[PDB]
Amino acid sequence: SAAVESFVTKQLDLLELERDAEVEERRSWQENISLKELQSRGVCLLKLQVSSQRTGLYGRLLVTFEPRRYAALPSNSFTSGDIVGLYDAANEGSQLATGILTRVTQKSVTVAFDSLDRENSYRLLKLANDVTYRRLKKALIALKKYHSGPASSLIEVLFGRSAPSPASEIHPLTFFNTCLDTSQKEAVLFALSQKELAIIHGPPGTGKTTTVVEIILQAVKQGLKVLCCAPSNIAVDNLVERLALCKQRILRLGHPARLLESIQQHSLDAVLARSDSAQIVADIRKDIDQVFVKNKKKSNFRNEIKLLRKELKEREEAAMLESLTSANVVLATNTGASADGPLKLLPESYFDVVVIDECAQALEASCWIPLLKARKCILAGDHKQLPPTTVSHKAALAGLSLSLMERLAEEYGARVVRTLTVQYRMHQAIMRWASDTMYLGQLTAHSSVARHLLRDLPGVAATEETGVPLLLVDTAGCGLFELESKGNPGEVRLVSLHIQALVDAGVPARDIAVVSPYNLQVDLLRQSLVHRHPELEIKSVDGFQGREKEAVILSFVRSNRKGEVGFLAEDRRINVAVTRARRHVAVICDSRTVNNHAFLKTLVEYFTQHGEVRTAFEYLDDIVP
Repeated sequence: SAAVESFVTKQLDLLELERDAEVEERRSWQENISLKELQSRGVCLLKLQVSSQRTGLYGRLLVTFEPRRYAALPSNSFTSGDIVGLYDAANEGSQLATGILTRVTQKSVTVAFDSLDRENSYRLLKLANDVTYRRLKKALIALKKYHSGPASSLIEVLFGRSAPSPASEIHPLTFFNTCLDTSQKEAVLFALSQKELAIIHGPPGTGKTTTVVEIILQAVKQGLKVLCCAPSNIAVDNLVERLALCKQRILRLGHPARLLESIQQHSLDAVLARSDSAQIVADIRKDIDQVFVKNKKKSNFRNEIKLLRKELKEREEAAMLESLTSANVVLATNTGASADGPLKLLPESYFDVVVIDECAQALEASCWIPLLKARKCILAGDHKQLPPTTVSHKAALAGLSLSLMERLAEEYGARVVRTLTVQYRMHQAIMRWASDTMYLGQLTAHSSVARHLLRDLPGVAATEETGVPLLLVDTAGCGLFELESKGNPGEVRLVSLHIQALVDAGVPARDIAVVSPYNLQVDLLRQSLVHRHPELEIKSVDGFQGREKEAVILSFVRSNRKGEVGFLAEDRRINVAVTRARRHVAVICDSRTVNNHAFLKTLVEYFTQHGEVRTAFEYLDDIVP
């Protein structure tokens, strides 16, 4: 109650810092930045046209927006759950309303609300997510004001006040998944045995989610109820897909970010909509069928929806509690799992185990939403990769960067953590660098990826580039300096030349990824490359978490006189960056600058030991020393 009080007040502060930081952050973008290229960044959509408007789940009015009669949407970072602002072109730039994405396709976008004409011209503006802030702030007060309950023991252990209780005796397991390596079989067994806290640690390519799934299947098999969460939609949807293939009884507190049919089937609205209610849409219709007769001009109408509203509620809450009550696993992003959301309906002490996947990517405040809905939690992910992102760096340092899983791991180590060790992605030479610098040399390469090269690929010819798994082309000391975020047009030309090398040898662009730490380098690189290789992904490290290509090319950007790298000195980002690659990783960088940081120095020292190393002088002829 003390360690709790302080942690909490500390957090509540770190938040308004963030919230204030994010808010002002957006004000500037909305200020000194045109509507036209805000969209260019994928953070506003225009100009849009109403395609449909139907009252949906809860009283909420679901409006669907598509590009005016042209037709797919301009690429964007809109995702289910986002907060969105609605404007009219012919209106006074005044904000008409605020909403929530429920479904974002390549050529449509759906917002829930709580007038609108089928003839344009609407705008859509990504805004701070005040709901998340409001929820986080509350699971935080709810924690500090926690009583005597199932969650009691977990909390002691979590806050050091007590210690991981002795692990129940291991009652032999039959594995649903038959192809599990020994490393995973033990993580599973261990995890079921804890009666408090378990953490499974999954380095790049080791099959974490596969092991999270087995663990979940085993807990359903013991007849336990599981609330399973992650910080991202995408993490949640991958679990949904997996569990679904394993014919499990699940319910995702929607909505999905991935559009796969398999996954759309299992979200709340499509669970309810699968009987036994054709009635509840006859309430929806009934009132969205009267906002029709709304335009007569007018009140006393209000009392009539007030009525249909309260009936929809009572009916919806019932079919909900049912669908909830009969699933063995309820799935939600950490936020979705909130105490106001659908879960309010369940009787406390309903769930036994909370599972949180990609915990190392989630900020601890978010984890305390589901975490106190059960007596036992199971954390999974890799705290040696990217931590939760923030806007207020000064807040991050303050401890917002510190996820639940990471602290508990450094804290408890093997009293609680099991780490997977066999990886199925990288050539041994790529693995070995990450193994040793990040994962204590414990990683091992499954025989199906160890040894694999680009020349092994169908249609790919054998080349000085295709037959090597490691390549460094070094910019020291070729006057290929950075700019004045950061950019480096010298590097941009080297990576295009080496892209051309691979593509010309037969490697399809769709198998390659260009990646850079810096947003402006990405921008610089898209500019020079997209028309040349339309299928080639070009992203920042942070926009490539969890991804994987046969070949990855990296651009370090930092090359200067004062020998500075910066944020480039976040090793986990480099770790993530090197580990996306399967058969081939090329690094374009300035030795002379990069070496002034130890982690980076040993990275390039590695490439020098193993794999090939070239100088820019071999690529560029107009180069002046």
